Amino acid sequence: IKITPEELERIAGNFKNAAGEAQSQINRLEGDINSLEGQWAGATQAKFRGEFIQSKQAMQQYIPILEGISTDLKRIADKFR
Amino acid sequence: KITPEELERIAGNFKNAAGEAQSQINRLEGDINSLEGQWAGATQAKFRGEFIQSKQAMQQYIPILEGISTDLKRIADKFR
Repeated sequence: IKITPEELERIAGNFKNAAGEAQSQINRLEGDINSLEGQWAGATQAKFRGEFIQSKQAMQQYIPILEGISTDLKRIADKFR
Repeated sequence: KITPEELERIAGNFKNAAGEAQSQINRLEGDINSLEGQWAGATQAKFRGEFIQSKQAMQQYIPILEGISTDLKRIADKFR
């Protein structure tokens, strides 16, 4: 087949949606973490130990992946110029 | 060992990385959009390459992004 700018616009929209949904969940999780700061004392610490481990591992590994995306897209956008 | 404070700074960098990705897709989409008016008269040949490349880049990363959402969502759900 052959690709039109209209076709890419549709895919781009899906990309924005996928990226925005990720942003959404990051904000949701950071809010959760943030709300714990005031009460990070006794039983609270033990209760959320697992979630904290999971959160650290996921966020840490997803950072450079996100950075690879923006780097790739930047270079491609640069090309269009 | 892990505090909400350290998770906060990590989360901050994560927000930044995702935000920068969203910035670049906005850039690229703006470029695509601008091509539509002069498309019919343009010479597609020299655009084919970057079209194919940009299509691949987006298509391969969309499901990765969605997976990230679903994973973070499950984690944030444990918080309820």
